[PDB]
Amino acid sequence: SCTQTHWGQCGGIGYSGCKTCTSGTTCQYSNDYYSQCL
Repeated sequence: SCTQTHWGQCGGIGYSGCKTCTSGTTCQYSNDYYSQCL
């Protein structure tokens, strides 16, 4: 699993593995399927 960039979908039950947002960013929730690195 990648070290996921700033602005990066962890949420989506479909996405290519990586949830771990890079230093400064954590995966901030909006929807279940749209949770994004911010």
